[PDB]
Amino acid sequence: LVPRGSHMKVQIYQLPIVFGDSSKNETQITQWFEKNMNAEVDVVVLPEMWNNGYDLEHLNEKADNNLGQSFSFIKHLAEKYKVDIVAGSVSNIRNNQIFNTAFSVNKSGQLINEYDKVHLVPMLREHEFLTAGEYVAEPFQLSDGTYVTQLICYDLRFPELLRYPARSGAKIAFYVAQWPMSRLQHWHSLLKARAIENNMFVIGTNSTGFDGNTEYAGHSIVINPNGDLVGELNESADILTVDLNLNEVEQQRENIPVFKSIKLDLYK
Amino acid sequence: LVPRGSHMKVQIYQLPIVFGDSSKNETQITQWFEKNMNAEVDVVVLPEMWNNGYDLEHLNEKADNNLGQSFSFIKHLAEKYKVDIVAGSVSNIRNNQIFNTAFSVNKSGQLINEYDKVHLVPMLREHEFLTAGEYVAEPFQLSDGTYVTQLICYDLRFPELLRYPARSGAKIAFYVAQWPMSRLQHWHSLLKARAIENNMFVIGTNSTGFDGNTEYAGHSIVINPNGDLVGELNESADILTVDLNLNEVEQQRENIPVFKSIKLDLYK
Ligand SMILES: [Cl-]
Ligand SMILES: [Cl-]
Ligand SMILES: [Cl-]
Ligand SMILES: [Cl-]
Repeated sequence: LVPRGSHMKVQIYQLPIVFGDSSKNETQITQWFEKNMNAEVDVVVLPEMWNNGYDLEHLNEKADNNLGQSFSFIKHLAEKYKVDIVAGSVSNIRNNQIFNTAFSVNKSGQLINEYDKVHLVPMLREHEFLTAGEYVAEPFQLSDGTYVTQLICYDLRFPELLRYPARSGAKIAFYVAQWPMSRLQHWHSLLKARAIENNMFVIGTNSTGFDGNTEYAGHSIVINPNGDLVGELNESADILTVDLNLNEVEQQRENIPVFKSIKLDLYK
Repeated sequence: LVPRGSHMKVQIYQLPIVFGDSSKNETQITQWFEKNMNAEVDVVVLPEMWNNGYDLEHLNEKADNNLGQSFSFIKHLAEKYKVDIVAGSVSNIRNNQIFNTAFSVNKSGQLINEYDKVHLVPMLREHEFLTAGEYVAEPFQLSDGTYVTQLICYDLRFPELLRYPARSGAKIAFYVAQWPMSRLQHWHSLLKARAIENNMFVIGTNSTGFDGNTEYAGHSIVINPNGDLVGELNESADILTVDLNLNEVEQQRENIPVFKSIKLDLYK
């Protein structure tokens, strides 16, 4: 053991999300927590759209309502294992509109974050079935007090969304995704730059497998504030356990103080 | 032959910039044009601060005044060699304030861009000598009509500065630098992500060698809209010649239409 206060042990579950089946998805997650959880794990990370996957045409019926089913499911697991869960995202109906809603729950079973994906793919029938988020991603604390941020899949292409959480003090950016195999290089390259430009840890938690339409990339990855690899996965399903040296954030921010030079009001 | 606007041949001059000596830097540049130019080259790119390098304490006496020396020097080369020159940047005085001023000149001797570096390096103590720019980087046209943008060194760490020129239609981002060897990984990782997130060509033109304080990386590179390597150099002083398939920009923008999803009023 290392004395507490400078590290965080993270498990990334690179799950093969079942197309349009919330009960098979919930069973798989329960089984992954049972097989993999230990007293030393601080945070578990789940991929994007873990309840129904990309079964967009059936979300009008299959999606959750006000995170009812998904929050209760995650709260039960968080409390049972006394662990924080950066609970990917879920297809969620709110006031007769379908959102791609990310959320996190702490070890005390409290909802700590809720965020609807701001950036819809104007190609992936996402404009046909989903509604774009109307709020920025806000920094929030994990159980150790560490400020973090949670963004979803396509959001990775938008450097603007991470700037506000980074300058507010966020130390870890959790990107939750179902990133295609066809754009694997983009996934690693963008996550690495998000880490460097904001001097912070970046965790990319991706899904894997084929859903009858799209082959997902797998290849979940952890990048430190310097842009160096902490740990990674391949295409196949598995868990990734990393121990993050949190001190590297303030160290990187002292060495390359980008936010002392930012010109917020100038950029067009 | 291919229709005008679909192709461009670019030469990148990875020069070892002489510390605080404008006359020797001009002699070296003239020698490189004489030795390297040919009738097929459309654009020549120089590194950042090519007149005095980083001799900050002597800029009050050594810097140019209102681009007088630098513009006349470059106008002569652009007109003699019938080529566009993305003239890196120079230490430049305006009303007793010293700027790091990038400029470009077309083959007809016209000044086509003037940009004062917006992001000064506090660790290099640039704020004690230089004045930060008051304007954004504006897209400008090269002789073939292609919209491009010119950014300086430390600007690379600020993703915001490239967003407006890219959404305005810029196809090439020219980053002109004196990037240190100690941050080589950051140079490659950031240039690659700027290309991907904006679906455009990125040309990183860097200096090389040792100025008596810092070892510069060299490693100039060209990245296509898909994030793939077009061409690159190593540490050594050399010229990089690349052929750009400009049609790749609009093709990439059609395939990954990020600016149809951008939420300009939302971001904090
Ligand atoms: Cl001027
Ligand atoms: Cl001509
Ligand atoms: Cl041209
Ligand atoms: Cl730097």
